[PDB]
Amino acid sequence: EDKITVHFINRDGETLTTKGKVGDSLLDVVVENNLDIDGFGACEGTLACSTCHLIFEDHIYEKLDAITDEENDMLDLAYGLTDRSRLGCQICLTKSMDNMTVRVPETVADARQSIDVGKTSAENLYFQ
Amino acid sequence: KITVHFINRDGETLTTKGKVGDSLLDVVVENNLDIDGFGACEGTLACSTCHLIFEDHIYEKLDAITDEENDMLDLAYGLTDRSRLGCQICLTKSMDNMTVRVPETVADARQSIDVGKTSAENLYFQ
Ligand code: FES
Ligand code: FES
Ligand SMILES: [K+]
Ligand SMILES: [K+]
Repeated sequence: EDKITVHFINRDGETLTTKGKVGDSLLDVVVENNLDIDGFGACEGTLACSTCHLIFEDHIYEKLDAITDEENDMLDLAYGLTDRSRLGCQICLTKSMDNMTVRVPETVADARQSIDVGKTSAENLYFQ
Repeated sequence: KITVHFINRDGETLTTKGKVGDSLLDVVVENNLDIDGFGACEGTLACSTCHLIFEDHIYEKLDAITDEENDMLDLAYGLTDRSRLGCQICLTKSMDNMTVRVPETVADARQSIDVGKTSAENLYFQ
């Protein structure tokens, strides 16, 4: 089976070009080529995190396998979910993906300006 | 067996009992507490779904957070200064009758899905 080219736009805004085998997941591509993306693929592709979140080009997105309920559950928890988002670890390379660009979106940690004040209730100590 | 109170996302209190040494994920799971989606990664420090909020005094004396826990706790939605990952917090006799809260998920917070863009341009400057 042949190899194809995939471009990644990093959170940094830097473009990484790499080559992946047809049939490999985009997570596999990130890992097997040791790309500079921090935090990506925490659950190691077992549909238990949202860290493999990627954004796809219009015409690639349109052609992706229908999203399973399982994926959708975890995709709902992706930070900054878009109408071109999928979990990269469920998306397998096809020949028609050659020279596509996917973007790695920012995490909740990148956007967070402050840590909230934690609280178990609004209840006044006097009452409690 | 010690008693823990969970304040659910609905605002409702669930009271349940856990063995010493069990994690709070353990407790949630073993007693089938209706908490949607809590502990996806089954306690392998690979999600943020076991996020819980603790009382001041309990929080302070919890086991020192590890880097592994902290990397994932950074990815929790609505991180608080009283937040930890429940799958890493084990019951002690001293925790009997404490209260924790389950914070809302990003999906609960969400009012709409955004427009996806691989990238932007301001061709006003071509
Ligand atoms: S790696 Fe965890 S869901 Fe894709
Ligand atoms: S259960 Fe996934 S990290 Fe706690
Ligand atoms: K905040
Ligand atoms: K939105």
